[PDB]
Amino acid sequence: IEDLDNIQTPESVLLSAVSGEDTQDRTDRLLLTPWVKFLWESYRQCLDLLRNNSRVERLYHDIAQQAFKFCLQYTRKAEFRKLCDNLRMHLSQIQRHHNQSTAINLNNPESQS
RNA sequence: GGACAUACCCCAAAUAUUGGGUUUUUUUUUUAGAGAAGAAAAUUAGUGGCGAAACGUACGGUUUAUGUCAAAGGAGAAGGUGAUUUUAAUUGCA
Repeated sequence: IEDLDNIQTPESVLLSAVSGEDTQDRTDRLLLTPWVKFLWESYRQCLDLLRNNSRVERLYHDIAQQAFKFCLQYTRKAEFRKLCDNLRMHLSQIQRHHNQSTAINLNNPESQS
């Protein structure tokens, strides 16, 4: 219906045509953006609090990969946090080890792979 | 000289507007999305007293009679008498 809509500019957008751009972005924000700010949060969610160090967890690096593959389908600013979360939880990793935390060493899976 | 640590200090970022990092001085506590605000506990009665009988009677136990069922023995195990003769005391039977 946006292909059929009044693209032949009315004055209501001729005022708004000094800051923003296409109406496809001005509508999809309203109905699609509420769900991607939920998806991003849900990926930070399961990575942030549930999987720190956690010896028992390959699924961490699964979610991480599947959320990196999510980035180049949709919005991009949820990736700067992605890289910096992976790093900050690596700085959480390599210091103390007082749990069932990852022995970052010769153990090929938990460290290298 | 003023302010500044969750930095008010740096980095970053456009459909992005909030993610990250860093300085000393003392103790301080063993983590950090929780525990509190339920899930079952105390209960006593206005619980009369005393108390039989006719009747009816179970599985049994011991003892006495009874049939039957194993192995045994035909010197046996030993019961029946006027079938016989003379005899004083003992044991006496063939």
